[PDB]
Amino acid sequence: THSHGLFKKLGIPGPTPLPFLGNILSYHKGFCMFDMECHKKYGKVWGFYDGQQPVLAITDPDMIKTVLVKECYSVFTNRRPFGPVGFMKSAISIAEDEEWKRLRSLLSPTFTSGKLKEMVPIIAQYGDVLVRNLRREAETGKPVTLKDVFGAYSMDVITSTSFGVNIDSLNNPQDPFVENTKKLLDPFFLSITVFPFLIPILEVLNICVFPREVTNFLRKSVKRMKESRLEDVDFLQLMIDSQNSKALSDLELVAQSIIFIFAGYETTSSVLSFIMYELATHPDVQQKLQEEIDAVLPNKAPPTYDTVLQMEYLDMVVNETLRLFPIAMRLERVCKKDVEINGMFIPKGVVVMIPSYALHRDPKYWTEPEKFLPERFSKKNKDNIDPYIYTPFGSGPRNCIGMRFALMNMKLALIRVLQNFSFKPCKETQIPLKLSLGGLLQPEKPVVLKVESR
Ligand code: HEM
Ligand SMILES: CC(C)(C)OC(=O)N[C@H](CN[C@H](Cc1ccccc1)C(=O)NCCc1cccnc1)Cc1ccccc1
Repeated sequence: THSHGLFKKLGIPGPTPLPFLGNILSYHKGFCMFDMECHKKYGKVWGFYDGQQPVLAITDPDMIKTVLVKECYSVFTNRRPFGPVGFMKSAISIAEDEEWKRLRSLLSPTFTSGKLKEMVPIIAQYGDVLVRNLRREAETGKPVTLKDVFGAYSMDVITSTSFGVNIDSLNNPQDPFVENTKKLLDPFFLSITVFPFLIPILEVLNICVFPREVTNFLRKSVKRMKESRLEDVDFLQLMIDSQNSKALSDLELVAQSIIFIFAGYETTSSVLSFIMYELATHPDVQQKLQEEIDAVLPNKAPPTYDTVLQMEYLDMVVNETLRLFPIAMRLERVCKKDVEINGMFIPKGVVVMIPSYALHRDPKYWTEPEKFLPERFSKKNKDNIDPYIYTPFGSGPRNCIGMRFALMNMKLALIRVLQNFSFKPCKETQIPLKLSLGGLLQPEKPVVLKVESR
């Protein structure tokens, strides 16, 4: 409670913190509502405390640019640590300073458009697997839970694009490879924020927020694949070729592989559910997209890398969905030095925070922000959108490295699925969708819809 004076001293407003707890009791409605509220109550900048940890929110796009881009390497290089990580210290998204700068370099060529175009044929084949599982549920007019069928697809793309493994997860939901990979503001991480001194305790104990079993399975599963291709197109290959030179270690390689799975599993699948919900409760947008897809790919023509970038309304739909549901919710950098940015003094050790969800729904930049209106991303209006207000993939050197992959992956899933099906609300569909009051951007109730064969 000896750090709870910091914002009062700097003249920064914020809600008054309780001893030890900081302002965390105010997460009872979740990060995003607390963010929105703070924005409205306090203005362009405010402070609060995760326990003893001062956090300064900022919403000025100049200041956001300074932090995210201009002063990334100098000052705002790392995210705030969260729990016991074990050997995953070496994962790119968790690593810090120069080890991050080295991993980011070693892994950037992996995510070029040129490597992505080579992955389209592989991400296409499981779009076909996706249709056949959906059609089995459309001919038996039973409502569908998107997260299971989309999760099966995202999961199918990940194992293929990162290791070559080819499974029909929805039908082999219990192959050993599919088991490990799916697993694990909850009672744990709040305790971490009130007792962050307990992290080094769990480290020496080898306790990990990564189930020690999943990680042991893939550490060895990778070293089998590694020594089965060596010697006799995916992320593992691209990393194995990179350490054929400063170059990527062996346990370092396992760790990035693991980050890529958590990265694109719950995210690629969660997003596709958000887009199918909006498509269902807005059937004209849904028709408008089916017309655009049939126009570029007549006769259910299979999508190609080039035809995907041809589809503008598709891009508009995806982009608007991420405005209502930016699954990061917040961006964050730890300030590593006393700094002054855009006229404001920022003391060393503050976490700086961009409240994405809240800025995506700000009426001061967005007309009717709670409404799903894709036209805001029309080539006409897309110019009047501040790229430091709309940030579903972050920005600057530490933006989402897998952005071009994620967009492509989702767009391929959509094109095939709208080439073949229409999606209609059920009586059991939650309208309007309520967001989880928990710690992830997800729906209260899972999205259930009706699927019909075109
Ligand atoms: C629609 C899906 C996704 C969204 C909305 C998303 C969003 C984000 C955001 C907002 C960040 C933080 C950006 C920042 O701090 O400025 C991030 C980081 C990251 N994402 Fe994504 N992401 C998605 C999917 C993926 C996928 C599929 C991968 C596959 C490899 C991936 C890999 C990463 C990595 C490695 C980072 C950490 C970057 C670093 O610290 O160097 N993400 N993502
Ligand atoms: C700032 C704080 C305290 C949250 O944690 C960090 O220090 N940074 C994050 C590290 N933990 C997560 C989740 C995870 C879960 C299980 C095991 C390991 C990791 C992480 O690895 N995300 C990358 C994967 C990912 C996820 C969604 C979009 N893109 C990529 C990186 C991060 C965080 C939030 C959004 C984006 C990226």
